Amino acid sequence: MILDTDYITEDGKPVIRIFKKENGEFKIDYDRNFEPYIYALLKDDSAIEDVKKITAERHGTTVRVVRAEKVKKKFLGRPIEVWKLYFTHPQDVPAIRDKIKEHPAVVDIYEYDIPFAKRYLIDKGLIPMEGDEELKMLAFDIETLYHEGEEFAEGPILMISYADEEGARVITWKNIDLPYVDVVSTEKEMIKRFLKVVKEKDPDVLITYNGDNFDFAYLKKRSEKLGVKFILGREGSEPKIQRMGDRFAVEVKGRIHFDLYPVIRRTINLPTYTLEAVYEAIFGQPKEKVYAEEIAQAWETGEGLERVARYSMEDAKVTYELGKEFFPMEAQLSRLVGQSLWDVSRSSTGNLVEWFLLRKAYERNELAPNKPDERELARRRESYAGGYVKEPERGLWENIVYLDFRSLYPSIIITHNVSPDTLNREGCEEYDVAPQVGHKFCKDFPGFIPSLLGDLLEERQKVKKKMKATIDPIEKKLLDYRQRAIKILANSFYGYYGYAKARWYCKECAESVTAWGRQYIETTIREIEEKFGFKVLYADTDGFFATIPGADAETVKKKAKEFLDYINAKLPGLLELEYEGFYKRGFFVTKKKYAVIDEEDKITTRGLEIVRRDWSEIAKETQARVLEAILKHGDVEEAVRIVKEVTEKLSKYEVPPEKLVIYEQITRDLKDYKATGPHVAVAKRLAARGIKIRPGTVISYIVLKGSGRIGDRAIPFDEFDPAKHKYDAEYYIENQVLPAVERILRAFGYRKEDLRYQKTRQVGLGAWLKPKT
Repeated sequence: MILDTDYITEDGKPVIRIFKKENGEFKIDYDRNFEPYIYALLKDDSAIEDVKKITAERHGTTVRVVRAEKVKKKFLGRPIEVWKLYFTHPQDVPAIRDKIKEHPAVVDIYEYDIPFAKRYLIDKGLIPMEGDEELKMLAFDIETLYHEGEEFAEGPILMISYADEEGARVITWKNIDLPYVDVVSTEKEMIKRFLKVVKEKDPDVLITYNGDNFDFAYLKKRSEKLGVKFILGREGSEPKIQRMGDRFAVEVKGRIHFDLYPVIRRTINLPTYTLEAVYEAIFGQPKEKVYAEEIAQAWETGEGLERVARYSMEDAKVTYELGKEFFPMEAQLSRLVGQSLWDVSRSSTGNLVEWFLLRKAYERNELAPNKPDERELARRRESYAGGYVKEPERGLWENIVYLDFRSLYPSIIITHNVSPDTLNREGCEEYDVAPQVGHKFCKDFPGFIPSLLGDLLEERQKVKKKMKATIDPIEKKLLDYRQRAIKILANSFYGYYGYAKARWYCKECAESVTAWGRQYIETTIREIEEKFGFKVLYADTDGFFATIPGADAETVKKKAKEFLDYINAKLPGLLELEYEGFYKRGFFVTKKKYAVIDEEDKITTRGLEIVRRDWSEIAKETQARVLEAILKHGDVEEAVRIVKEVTEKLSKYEVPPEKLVIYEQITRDLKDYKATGPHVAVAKRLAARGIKIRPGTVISYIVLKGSGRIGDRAIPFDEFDPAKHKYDAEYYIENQVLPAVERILRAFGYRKEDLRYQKTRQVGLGAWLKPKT
């Protein structure tokens, strides 16, 4: 299968490179005959003779149009005739571009900024990674000594750990005796060793968590100092530190640097993307806890090195796991969009759609619109949105069903043939009118995107069909991923329409789709209420929760499914409402905030869980415990009593201190946080330890009863000595526990003052509450 493509330049001529792995064998194919080009729409063909002579300079070398060829294409649903202008090197384009475009007979140019190595995949009709070649992967992580106040990588790498199917290990130059640890003499031999292992294992994939903006840059700066040639690429080249947004991204020629960060930060979303938090959100299991202080302690004390070496092998093992978890999925997106996994991996969904349309545009001979110039980019102001939102019936309800539309937006885009090339077409004989903004979309001819989406959804339904009939759980999961990639892509079109950098950008389309969305959801809610006696408890954009007051659970389910048949028979085209599931109870705080429980006693919440970077078990637990009382036991009063007891136990120091440990990923040097807060004290505590914690790291501390502002005295959990150190109950009550439960109970008529008894050392200072939460 094709892994990736690039090109090198020999004597000013581009040579495309195709990295492959066929029959478990690596190989690099070359192509010296691919010519870069652009299209030019002229007012009159006679101007081509002028165009064919346009010239530009490039490092003293004269750049010229190598050849012209008039071709017929489709653009904006109307046939168009433009000239395909060829050149020698992709980099000549930018230099000759502006001049050609400046010619009076040139209406304008197109497809003049599509990267050569991608243009190649699209044009040559190649698809990265088809088949199921077993790819060998490898993850790694490093541990470093922070030297606050100095240039990047001023301190040394103490450990380099990695993991794969053959287990995990740790290479280090510190004094350690563990079966999985390799002790070398120096940071230098450590790194070289690490480089010998990789080249040894010859993995096709290198897995890391945020390796794009740290690990590779660190390994590079250290190897630069220690005079080590940081070679990892099958090519023999060092990693390439290409920059993207305000970030960077590393690429290893011949292999695939799969950085889990961009990917995971794309799939799910939750507060703090610490590898710790992330890991658990994906496996519903705890990862071995972090001890940034103990690690830094091991560096200076030398005591605890065994435990620390164990933490690194853990980090690598976990990382390889997250990688063996997300790579399959990403592989499918890559195959679907038609670009490298390296690219698809670090791409916004808006750009994912873009490369898909470009590939389709080629296959269907559709000219691609250009990207918006700088001023146009200004003109494309968002601020517009608006899905149907119904203020919830607060309180506790039972026998609830969740019903939602099947791919609401795509379905709308398809059935109403919504796209730029169908918008307000002159002399249109058949058209649908957008509910709001009243744009007219022609139906005399299927639109470019609508047609594409339509095929996509049909391909999804088809793969699902084979998935369910496939008995082998192996190919089943494969088809499963294929089916999910399509979902992810199709769900990205609505967005793409209003995406500023979009070639096929179209505000009218986005607005109309949103407008149709509201109408359908509104139409469906009227029916279920007037014709079926349902009570819609909550609704948002493409789905709603409903019940039948006083009705049996079987009745509600049976009635809801009878409603589906009824309604789907009235909805136009692809618009369809589905039974998402059943819930015994659920309650709605307010729009976007709710909790429900299925017949498996599983609680799904929304807009209720944790918020910031500083959480604790005591908070996690108490909230969970509150949701259980209300939804499992169905007793709002047991929940309030639970908060009050936890409050009591905290004021009587009867709460175990390890449930009070606060974990926080620092975003700056502790030494430099606001004067108020525990950070400064912790910093000074660690500094006495001679420790310096690198921002981004996860700190573990406890707030104690001090002699100043509450929450201002805190120490790392390490130094917590029960006999000499007592925690600030007021801080855990007001800053942690209560804010993690105050909104939920407020929804049930309970004011803050009701969650803590009258005489409970109350300090009447709800100032400790999490700021602007």
